[PDB]
Amino acid sequence: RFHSFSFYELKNVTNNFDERPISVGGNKMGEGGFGVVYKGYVNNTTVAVKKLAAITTEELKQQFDQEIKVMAKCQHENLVELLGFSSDLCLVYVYMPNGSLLDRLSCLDGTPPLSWHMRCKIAQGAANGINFLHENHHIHRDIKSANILLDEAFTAKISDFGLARASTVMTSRIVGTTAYMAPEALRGEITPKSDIYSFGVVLLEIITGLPAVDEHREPQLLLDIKEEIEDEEKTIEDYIDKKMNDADSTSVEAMYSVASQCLHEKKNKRPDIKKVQQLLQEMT
Ligand SMILES: CC(C)(O)[C@H](F)CNC(=O)c1cnc(-c2ccc3cc(C#N)cnn23)cc1N[C@]12CC[C@](O)(CC1)CC2
Repeated sequence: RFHSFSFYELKNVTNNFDERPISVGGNKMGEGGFGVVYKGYVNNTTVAVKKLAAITTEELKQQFDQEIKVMAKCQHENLVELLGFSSDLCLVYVYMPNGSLLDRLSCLDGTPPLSWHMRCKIAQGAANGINFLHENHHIHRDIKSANILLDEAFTAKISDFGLARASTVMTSRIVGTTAYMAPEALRGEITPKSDIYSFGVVLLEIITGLPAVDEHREPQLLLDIKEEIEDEEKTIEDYIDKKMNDADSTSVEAMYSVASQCLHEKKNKRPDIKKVQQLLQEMT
């Protein structure tokens, strides 16, 4: 199944969890909401380790459990692969050579901008992954561009299943990234339709290249830009990412239409993941 790695083995490959950037000689490639991630070559396998960092110490460990439990039942080309763990805190995965969709849309660390054809394939790959999760009666609850990772071929892979749940119920701990969350999820509802809403936000990020939340931007919330388009003030061509030259207006408007259906405030009128798949497949 999974390999139980040892703590010290992870420290040696991470250069003692060197939080410095790679170009400076460290190992940190990024940080999550609940942990940090470093590169570390292990048995010639380049690997990303997730030293969790808390929201008490118990809950952080139960989410450590949930990721392992979901990753054992859900293997798919559009999901990340859990290689193993270190508990005596750490979750070991196959290193994704191209990081997160969020960082690549912002061209972080100097990576070239994504073309429209890569973005369309990434969206289809991400929807294909969410479809596999929803087919197995699992809800991600944190669909966002930072949790859509990209391999050497820019194949989209959904990651971070610590918040995942079995597949409408209510909870006492509202968790997630608010800039992506559906209104019902912000109140404590758990439904796969929230995943659809959050995927619509990612589709907006893909079209525009704008992060879902930007503190130095007006509007700060990418959702607040859809309404500015909807009330006819502007159009979606005014917000197409300018860091691409292979975008056609017919396909861009098709992905926006998918995003708009996904972003319906009322959840029951949002399409399910299978319909979102079909619409994204029709676009190409
Ligand atoms: C060369 C480049 C262009 O620099 C490139 F980017 C280098 N490769 C990476 O940076 C990078 C590589 N493999 C992963 C990876 C692989 C599996 C998992 C699982 C889980 C969870 N659960 C998180 N990560 N993960 C994450 C990575 N980077 C992140 C940066 C910001 C984040 O928020 C934390 C880590 C999301 C992705």
